[PDB]
Amino acid sequence: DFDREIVDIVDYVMNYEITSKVAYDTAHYCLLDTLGCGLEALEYPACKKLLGPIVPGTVVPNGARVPGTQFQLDPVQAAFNIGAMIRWLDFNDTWLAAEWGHPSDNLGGILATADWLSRNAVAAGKAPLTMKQVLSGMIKAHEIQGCIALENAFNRVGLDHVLLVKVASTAVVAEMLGLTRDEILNAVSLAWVDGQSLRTYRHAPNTGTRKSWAAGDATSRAVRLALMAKTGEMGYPSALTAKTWGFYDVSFKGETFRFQRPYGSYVMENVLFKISPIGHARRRADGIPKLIEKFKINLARQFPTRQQQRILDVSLDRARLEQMPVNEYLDLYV
Amino acid sequence: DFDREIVDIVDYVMNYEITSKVAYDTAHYCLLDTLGCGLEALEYPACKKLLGPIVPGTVVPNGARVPGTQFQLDPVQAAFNIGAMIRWLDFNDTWLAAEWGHPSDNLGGILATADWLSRNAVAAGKAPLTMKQVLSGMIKAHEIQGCIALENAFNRVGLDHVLLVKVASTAVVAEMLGLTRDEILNAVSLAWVDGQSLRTYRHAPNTGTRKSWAAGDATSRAVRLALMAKTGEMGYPSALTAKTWGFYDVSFKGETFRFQRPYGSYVMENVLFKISPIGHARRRADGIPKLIEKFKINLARQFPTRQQQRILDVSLDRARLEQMPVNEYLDLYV
Repeated sequence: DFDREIVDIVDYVMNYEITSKVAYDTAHYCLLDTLGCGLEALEYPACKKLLGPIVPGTVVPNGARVPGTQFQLDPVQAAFNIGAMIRWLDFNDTWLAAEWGHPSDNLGGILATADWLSRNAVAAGKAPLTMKQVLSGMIKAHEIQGCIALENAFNRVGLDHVLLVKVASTAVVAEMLGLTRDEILNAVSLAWVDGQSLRTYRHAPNTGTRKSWAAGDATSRAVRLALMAKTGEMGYPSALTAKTWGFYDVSFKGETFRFQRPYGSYVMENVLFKISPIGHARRRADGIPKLIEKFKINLARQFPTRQQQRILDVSLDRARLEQMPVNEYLDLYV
Repeated sequence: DFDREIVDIVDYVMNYEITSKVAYDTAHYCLLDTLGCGLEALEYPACKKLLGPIVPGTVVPNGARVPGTQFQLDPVQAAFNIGAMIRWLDFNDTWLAAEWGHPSDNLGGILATADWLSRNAVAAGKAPLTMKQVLSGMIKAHEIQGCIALENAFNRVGLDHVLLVKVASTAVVAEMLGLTRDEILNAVSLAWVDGQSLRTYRHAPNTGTRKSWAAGDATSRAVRLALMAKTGEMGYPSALTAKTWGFYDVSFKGETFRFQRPYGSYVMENVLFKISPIGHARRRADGIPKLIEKFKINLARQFPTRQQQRILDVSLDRARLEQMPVNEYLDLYV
């Protein structure tokens, strides 16, 4: 029988209905903030060298698109591309708690894997996904990462925070890919037994550019593992609480993850934005207009007028964007 | 300046010349033993559900072949396919020390990456790689994994042994791809800062089928990380010995990795074979004939007589095999 920590995630992602206008309206702005941050990274040859397929010239049927390019890749290599771009310059949204992290990093996994399912449905004459289903996964992915991060500090045990990106992404993407309770339970358990990056690359005298791509490697890892679950691959029920071998004993010094509050809409409502306080939740009437210009400036830097216009027409209206099929939106960014 | 542990690997892999007839002659038999183990796994739907490309229908120019199929993939996905097959049934070669492991698991990384570089060269009118270069990488990969495993037990710290597969493969592959001292040094350091799988899946009450594929995920991870290095990706010099953040402090309880002897031909010479002692190094006149039948039985179970024959004609002669171009051999297995 599965660790009750894993069950609480699985049930939240499967069954919870977000009813907060405030959470969706903020999800909307977090999407287009993050996307522009990615566009701005493309200016930088350190980022770009890490992008594309593994082997140039690969052809992937109905494969997931990378914005600002004409690449189309498998949902796993598409997720790392998007993840690494959006986090590269350290300008994306933020959540400071016991653990410090960037919940927008999960977009890579969610969005690459949502474009791919949409292009496949459309080719099979079925109904694609909508951009509303992506805010919805983004809200849920902020929640799971952010709530565990409130009281549980993984830096005091030597590990990088991107661990919580692995977990959050695997949970919402498995869903998502349309798996069974049992299968999603297996997928999340597989995340916990995985290996977890150190944070050596974040500190003097080893500070280095894996600080920029570590999160993108996690969200991509999430998608690889979710698709393994899709096959029927088994899970590991006592992955956290197992004596000697489980995660608590090996990596968290025998202590338990302690979660103060139940999962809801709490993180996306109160997230911080780097839009130069203004980027705070209470000052959103000052900060939202500053965000739109940042998004406006960044479109200008990869796209010409007409394109930057026709993207801005759909995007700056919450309805309209919500209703739009994800394959059709992401096309706008080629 | 790099941790001396990492330098000693890089230099061994770059510069060391194997002069031990006994090491090459054993390498020869370890290759075809391991390959036949992989062929036998294909009987088993648990294995096969994990194989193929991520997205059926992908086309990879000059892509690395998976024996017993017609698949041709990118060298990352090809390495996991081969790895997972050869280790699946727990019948491949073995090395028992302070740490227990299967050095043949590195064939996946070395071989998928060697078929790819060959195809490749041959498309560009250049000269391909030879089956002798693969025994030679196999010898060196047994050495690095096996020597660290002599005195350093990663199970008393909660981690899976496949850690040493990550490391060994990254090192020989990076060399095989033709990178510089500095670049292999960066690649290997990237392996150490990576995250390391637990061994929860190996023990009651969580024993499960990740016991079969954990190694194949490592050798594939090795190839992904070497090709990063290829881009110019930086390394992390004090990855082991860094205070607070390095590996020793976080994962090995402040203690140092202690390697008793210098790297040479020692592991492949003394490796154990599951050829039902007979599988010992001293009893090789009893065990070698038993090995050839095991190899013979396994060819019969995926290939018809003529093909079985024409594979057996090249393979059972050490010269003839040595001299044969790796793309051409592996074609024999389609």
